[PDB]
Amino acid sequence: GVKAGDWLPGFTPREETVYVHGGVEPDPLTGAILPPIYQNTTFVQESVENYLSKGFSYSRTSNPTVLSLEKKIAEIEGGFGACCFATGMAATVTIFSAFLAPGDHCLVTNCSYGGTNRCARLHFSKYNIDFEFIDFRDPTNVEKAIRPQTKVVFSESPCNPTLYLADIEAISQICKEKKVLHVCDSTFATPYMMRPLDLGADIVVQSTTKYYDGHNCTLGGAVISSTKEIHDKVFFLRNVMGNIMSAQTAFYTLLTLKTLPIRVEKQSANAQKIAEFLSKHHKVEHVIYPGIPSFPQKELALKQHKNVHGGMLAFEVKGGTEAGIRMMNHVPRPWSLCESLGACESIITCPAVFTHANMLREDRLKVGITDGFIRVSVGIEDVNDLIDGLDYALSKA
Amino acid sequence: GVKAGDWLPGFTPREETVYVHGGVEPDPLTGAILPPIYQNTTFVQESVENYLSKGFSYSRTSNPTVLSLEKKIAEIEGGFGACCFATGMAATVTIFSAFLAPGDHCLVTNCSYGGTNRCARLHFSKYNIDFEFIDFRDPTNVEKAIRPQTKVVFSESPCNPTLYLADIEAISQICKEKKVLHVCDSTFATPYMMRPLDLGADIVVQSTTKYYDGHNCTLGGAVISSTKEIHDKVFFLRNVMGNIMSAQTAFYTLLTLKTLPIRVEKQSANAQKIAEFLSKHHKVEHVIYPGIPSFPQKELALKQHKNVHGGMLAFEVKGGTEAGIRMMNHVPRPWSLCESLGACESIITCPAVFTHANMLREDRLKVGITDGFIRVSVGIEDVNDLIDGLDYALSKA
Amino acid sequence: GVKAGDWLPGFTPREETVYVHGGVEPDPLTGAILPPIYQNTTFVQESVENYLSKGFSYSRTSNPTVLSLEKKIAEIEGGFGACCFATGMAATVTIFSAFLAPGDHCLVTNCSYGGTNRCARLHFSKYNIDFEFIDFRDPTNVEKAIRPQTKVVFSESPCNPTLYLADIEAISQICKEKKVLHVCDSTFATPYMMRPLDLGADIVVQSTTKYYDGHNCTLGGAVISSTKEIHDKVFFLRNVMGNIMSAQTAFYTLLTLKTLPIRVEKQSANAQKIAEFLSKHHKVEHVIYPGIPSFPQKELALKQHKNVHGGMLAFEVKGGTEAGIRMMNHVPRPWSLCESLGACESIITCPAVFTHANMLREDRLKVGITDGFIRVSVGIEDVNDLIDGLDYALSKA
Amino acid sequence: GVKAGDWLPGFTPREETVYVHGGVEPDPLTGAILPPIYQNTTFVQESVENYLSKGFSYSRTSNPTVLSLEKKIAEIEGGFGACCFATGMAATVTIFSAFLAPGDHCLVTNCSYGGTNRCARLHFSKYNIDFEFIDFRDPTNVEKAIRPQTKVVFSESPCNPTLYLADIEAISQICKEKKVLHVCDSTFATPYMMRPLDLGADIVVQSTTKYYDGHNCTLGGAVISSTKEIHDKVFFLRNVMGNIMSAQTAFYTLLTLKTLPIRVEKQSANAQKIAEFLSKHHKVEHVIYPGIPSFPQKELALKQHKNVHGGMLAFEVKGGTEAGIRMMNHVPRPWSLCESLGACESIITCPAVFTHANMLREDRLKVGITDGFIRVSVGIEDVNDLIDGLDYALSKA
Ligand SMILES: *Cc1c(COP(=O)(O)O)cnc(C)c1O
Ligand SMILES: *Cc1c(COP(=O)(O)O)cnc(C)c1O
Ligand SMILES: *Cc1c(COP(=O)(O)O)cnc(C)c1O
Ligand SMILES: *Cc1c(COP(=O)(O)O)cnc(C)c1O
Repeated sequence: GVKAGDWLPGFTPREETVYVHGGVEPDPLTGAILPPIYQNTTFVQESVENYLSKGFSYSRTSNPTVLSLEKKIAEIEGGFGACCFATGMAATVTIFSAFLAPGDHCLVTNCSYGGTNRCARLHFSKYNIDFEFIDFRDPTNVEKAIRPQTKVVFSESPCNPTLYLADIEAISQICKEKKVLHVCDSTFATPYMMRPLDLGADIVVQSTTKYYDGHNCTLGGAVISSTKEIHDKVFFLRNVMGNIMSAQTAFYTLLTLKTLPIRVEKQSANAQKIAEFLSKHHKVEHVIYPGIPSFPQKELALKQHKNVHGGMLAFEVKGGTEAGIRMMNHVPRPWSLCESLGACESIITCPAVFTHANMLREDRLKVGITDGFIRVSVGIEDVNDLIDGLDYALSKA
Repeated sequence: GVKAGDWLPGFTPREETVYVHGGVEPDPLTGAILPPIYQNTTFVQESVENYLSKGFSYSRTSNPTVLSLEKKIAEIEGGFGACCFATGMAATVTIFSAFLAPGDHCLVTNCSYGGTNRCARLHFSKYNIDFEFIDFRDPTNVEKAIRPQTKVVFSESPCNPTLYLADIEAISQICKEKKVLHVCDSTFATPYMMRPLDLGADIVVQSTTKYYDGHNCTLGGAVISSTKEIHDKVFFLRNVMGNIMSAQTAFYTLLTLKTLPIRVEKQSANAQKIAEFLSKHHKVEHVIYPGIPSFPQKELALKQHKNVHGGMLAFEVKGGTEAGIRMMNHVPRPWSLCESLGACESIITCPAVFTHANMLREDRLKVGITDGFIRVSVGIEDVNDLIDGLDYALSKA
Repeated sequence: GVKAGDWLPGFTPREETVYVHGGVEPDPLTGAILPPIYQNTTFVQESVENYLSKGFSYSRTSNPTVLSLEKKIAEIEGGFGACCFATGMAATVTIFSAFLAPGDHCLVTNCSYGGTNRCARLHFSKYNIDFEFIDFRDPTNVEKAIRPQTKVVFSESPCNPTLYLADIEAISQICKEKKVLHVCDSTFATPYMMRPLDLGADIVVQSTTKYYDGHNCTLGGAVISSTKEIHDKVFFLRNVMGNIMSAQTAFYTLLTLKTLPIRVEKQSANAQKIAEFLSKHHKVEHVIYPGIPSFPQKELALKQHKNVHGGMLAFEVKGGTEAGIRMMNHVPRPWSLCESLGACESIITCPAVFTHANMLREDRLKVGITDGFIRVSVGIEDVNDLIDGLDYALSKA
Repeated sequence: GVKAGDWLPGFTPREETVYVHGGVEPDPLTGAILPPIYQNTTFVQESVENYLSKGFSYSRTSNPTVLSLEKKIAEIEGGFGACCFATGMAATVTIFSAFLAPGDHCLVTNCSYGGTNRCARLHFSKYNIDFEFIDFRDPTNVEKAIRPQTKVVFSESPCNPTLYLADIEAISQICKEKKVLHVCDSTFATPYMMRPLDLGADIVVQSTTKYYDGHNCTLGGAVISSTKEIHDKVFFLRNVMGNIMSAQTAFYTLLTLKTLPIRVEKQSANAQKIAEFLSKHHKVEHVIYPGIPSFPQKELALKQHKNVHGGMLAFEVKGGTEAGIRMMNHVPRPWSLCESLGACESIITCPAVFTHANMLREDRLKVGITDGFIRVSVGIEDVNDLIDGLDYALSKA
């Protein structure tokens, strides 16, 4: 006896259906196909007794539009619950705030996002928290590096900007047996390519700014928790630290998430062809893309990546920094010379003076951010226009 | 001598690149990759002499965000210029307002969009303007129906909701020879499948609400003009009618247009599979989709449609109206029972009681909207969820 | 037995309370103190039978956020119902579209808003509608000018930009006995100063752009109807012409209307002091403000204006157009040299080359838009900064 | 030699002018009177050399709309610079994060905002930071409580919800002599009533949610710094914490700040009248408002408060908790029973079960939140509707 507005009972909706409809039904009051934007601070209570009977009191704590996005994200990432934040850094900082105390040790990937690296080194370390930056490419490095004071292992795959991979399943099995919390930043992957919670991760952190949005429109962060206990701690501390996502940002992201599968398919198809083109180019030294046959962690990429190998690639121009700068300054439209990634608009970044400018050169070269190192975020433009643009820039390099 | 931020001189961006970047450059003041939202009524003038030296005065006349979208839409549709409106109906009535006067004749497709039919019959006819509703499937019907008083031939392809095609190139040749304005409503097609301006149409009307948006988010209309003289007349009357698009709507549509190609490709692939499924179902009498062999105008569809056959399909359920209603009442999620189309969310409607209810039964049967006729807007959900839903709904009909 | 969330029975809330709370209760679903933004095209229906059971189908026809604003505006203006439009011109054009047909005569104030004047002359007159521009300052002029074909009398008070007044009560009594529709554009007045529906007007038209908004934020129009019959005709034709206000604009205006009383009180207090200052200035020829004792229609102003005499004033600089241009070019911040009015930001406009540039000089001088004629919209800045700015500009004139 | 669009050199705009125009000029590109909304994550760079030549790179670090609001807030509060945050709690925790380390001591008012109390006690205390809660009504309590480890003295005036005053000038003198940072939360005051930076405070924290917004529309926080050195530390850590305000929130707050003076004047006039009414009501035990003679700190209120005594008042209903609850349950419209304050909409709350429920009864009585204690946020409705509502509610207590 299923009528209009009901799902078929005992059917799990397929992946793409969840991206379109996840966590959202038509507005009960009006039938509005999209959830209305609760651009609203406070919620009126029926009485003192029925406090929070309608589930809302204050937008810093929870907001109906934000909760809709959180339900969708929790379904897509395969988690118990999600908390949405003003930014990805807010999401990351909340993890470090909640699960680390003075005396605690934290293993972080040495090729973590520059922001995650700095907020560990230049802030949370002042609370006598020891962050140790190690190579996550070999899971035994993680297992051997775990101390009695280790509370959190913070993986990132692919890594910003070197695109190093971490065996999330193998690291998760090590963290389970050692009773350590495994947090994974899968911003570069998206849940369409890799869901760390499916591979035994305790917590996933997303910069929704990048691919979730994918339109260079909004800042956003998400923490997706494997358990209620972890979710409740994140939720409690988000309310205290006042870094929740806004209703308007949640509305934008609810809209953009709908097309993430078709966007990432197109970006990844463009990225494959661009990586192949760059790998044949006589003025390109190295190309890094998980999808080209020369990728050093090809076997882990093939085990861990579903559907695609992503929109992110990196390469090095022959002739060091000078050639890198010449190319960068001569990369024409439709390319954009700027920070960020994961957008419909193709972006070319130089991580040395943009994103990892606060890292010492000796340290930048140690991790793999080399002299002429270019990070590329592939958009959904015609791939021939993108290759034309790179070919011109490389000719001028 | 071309640096970053410049297009290569003498090169034209390819189709998908125009959807991403068309009519938009980074903000000259800040470098903002997206153009800022000019949520702003009035513009300060440097002096009385330098009035409109910066190109803006009042947002009813023109707004920078709206102009950015208009430049993109003009590039995508292949027109001299575009004017953006609050709705597709606003765009349509501005055409009727500008180009028709008492004693003038207007030929309109008899299977026009319901609202277009009504704004003609129930409003503009009171100004002694003669609207004649004819079958556009045979171009010689148009040639033979044109009078000395005929100012506008108003085609729609595919037609709402019967999906009849009009030979835009043949009708354009007739209209040029008789020196009549050929206006084409290509809302159902999108410029990704068919650009009427490329086929000799003088004006294109779009409901940007449908596919341009494709997220059920905003109302909008566009008029794309072949010439400066037509564009200037539409621009002038828009300022008078006060039916310009808002900056916020234009920003939304600037974002959603970027993914129109990948959305329409996905919707069209789903539609092909759904049309094939319905064509073999014993409770389905007829299926209308330009991409299946049973389509009456397959020759014109193959000549006129680029890339895809679109996200719109129709079918007739056996057992007439009662069966149609029983089916509609039992169409489960992820289907939405509502008006509108072209969205990521799959939509199903019975045009007899929703959109074409003001047309008496005798005439709605005469045009092609039969008793059990269903209009289907295919979204980007997993096609197996959409087919399973239609299959269950059909079991109750 | 009144609980929290209920009004006291048999109590009419006072004026300022209606500006804050009019047409809006907490969201039934969540208790959200502000109504959520229905940024949404279409509404899902329960079944074919319960079509429109939740009151919404398509946002071009009606939207929940727009309906909330319409309820507030109808209460504030003292009307049966209100329809909100994309712009004030859209509201005006819809009145002319609905209530005028070929052969019909329409009496308009010769000092009507430039846009209203042009849309009558340069558009609707092509439908063989006769617009006669007469002096509305004497109500007997209106009574004597009424022909057998007169369907609409279109008053404006105060007039843009000359601030001439029309006796709305006297014109209403003439229109009732002659069976003619009385439409009043009270944009310049606001319902806080003058409600034409209270003075027997059949229809009020508002540019909500000006004072309703009062922040230079949004474009908007409102038609407030005295009867259901008139409201239903406006509503029907708004849906056909697709010129409805957007949910986002309605949300902005719901927010800004809350402070209209305190804004207009402050603007009017500043305007009184500025008008007094200008009336004493040795380089100012004439000052027009309904609140200064020299105002030619002082007696009608005192009868017709409640609370205030408005934020709009006008003056003429001695030395003709050259002195007018010198002053205009030397008016410093916090003044803004631009079009529009009614905003928190003080605006100075020259109607000759800004707003009435399409009117012949001989015609501009005939109506009272003289050589050195300045229109002033007074904001809520410190009046001493505004006077300082004018005094400097006048010194340079 | 000053033309239109320029401030007169050597003149400072007066108070109300700064609220309207502060930190904002017409858009240099278009002349847009309001600054456009930079709904935009990343900013394109001209070259590698000219990195940040246009002042922006990534919206987590800085955004043009947010910077415009920060310049306005810095001017209004009389600070070197301001940083804007997602919430007031984000602003508060950024102060604690930046200026406290393990072994450091922090003096906080014992009648602080509930959330501020909890973020100290239940989070930052885990970093071995000693928070001591003392009575700020006597400045010698602060002087005697300061240790060699004291880095921050965190005052709040008026205090939430008891409306106790702190002598900001006296506490500032003590803090300067002991070289301790004086941070003042003046959310309840607004800069229209009290600017702590003028009284020697090193940092001001604002919940812009409350009075800056005043429309129950947006969440927001501001940190206004006395010096560049303090500002740079707050700016740096905001980028790390990822708790910056969104461009859309900043646009809303840029608009609402314009009317703060006229809003607060109206709210304060209503509050005075409500406080006087409650002070004579037989069912009211105590009334707390700085503007009535019974206010314990009337001497400090007259010295410290400019223009008004604010929109916040408190009272104790006779018959303890039961009576308080019966009253709250029967407070009619236009009152709203909810959390938050400072809005156009009058708000009433029992802080025992809403805001200060996590504080055990023994301590909440010790600080001043008595059994029948009611916090009242007075809006801009007609005062007779607000008094009639309180009168009815009191009849049921
Ligand atoms: C961008 C990014 C972040 C930080 O997210 P924001 O939204 O920029 O604060 C964290 N991790 C990775 C991998 C990122 O790319
Ligand atoms: C929807 C539609 C219109 C009208 O557009 P609105 O945005 O709804 O006003 C016109 N033509 C066609 C073919 C449509 O589908
Ligand atoms: C501005 C104005 C209008 C037109 O309204 P818009 O919102 O600008 O379309 C009409 N009448 C008067 C008196 C006006 O001032
Ligand atoms: C509300 C409030 C805060 C916290 O601000 P949010 O915007 O709610 O995070 C801090 N201090 C005071 C005095 C407040 O009233």
